[PDB]
Amino acid sequence: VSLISALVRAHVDSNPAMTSLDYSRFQANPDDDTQHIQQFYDLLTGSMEIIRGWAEKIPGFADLPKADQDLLFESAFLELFVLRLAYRSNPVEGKLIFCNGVVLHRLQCVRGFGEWIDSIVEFSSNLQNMNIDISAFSCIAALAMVTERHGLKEPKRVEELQNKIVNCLKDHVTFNNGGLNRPNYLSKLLGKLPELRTLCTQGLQRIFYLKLEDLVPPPAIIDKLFLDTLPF
Ligand SMILES: *C1=CC(=O)[C@H](CCCCCCC(=O)O)[C@H]1/C=C/[C@@H](O)CCCCC
Ligand SMILES: [Cl-]
Ligand SMILES: [Mg+2]
Repeated sequence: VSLISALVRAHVDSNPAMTSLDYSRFQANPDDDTQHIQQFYDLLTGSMEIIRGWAEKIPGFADLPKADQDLLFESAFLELFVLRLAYRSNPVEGKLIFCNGVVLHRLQCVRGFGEWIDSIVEFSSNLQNMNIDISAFSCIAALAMVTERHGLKEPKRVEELQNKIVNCLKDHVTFNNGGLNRPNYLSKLLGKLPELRTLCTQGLQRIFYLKLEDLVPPPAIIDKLFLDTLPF
């Protein structure tokens, strides 16, 4: 199996299928609930598990020390939640498609996600305007996780894996352009990664707000990851 094939499989097998989406909760025009907050947390915790399975399907990832795996996964989690949500969704219709296949309107997400959902949809729109095929996306997603972080036990190995993925992506882009390079396109593509950082911080801000509001406290796994991430 080629590396890009393995990256595509990791992506496809960790995303809901277009042929089995769940519309049973969707409302194009719905009518503060503790319910919306709870669901917001459920969507984050359900997504953690699926992204963890995705990460374990990236060749080389399971070869890293357990601490390195945890560091990479935990540091990238919210970025990945946003990236994959934005790729899967239908921003023009205001349709968010979560990793379990549940389709919800933007207006349904507003009570749980606050403003952050609006930032997500905007980024989705910008991302989809770039016409990133499945193979290129699979590489980009991997690169949001397989990246330099401070305090890795095997940073050279992470860097080699990063470089292998970058080279897949490069060859893929060039091949799909009939053998000519697209170095500016590749730049714009990799430029989507720094933009995920802002979206991550906005997700942290939402959890911060909900924790302070204290109507529904975050569940232990979110609380722990949230608190451990804080510089204070
Ligand atoms: C995503 C972007 C962030 O702002 C956050 C890093 C936090 C900033 C730490 C200070 C910078 C430094 O000095 O190193 C990243 C969040 C990652 C997130 O997945 C952590 C777990 C989410 C909790 C639910
Ligand atoms: Cl996800
Ligand atoms: Mg403190």
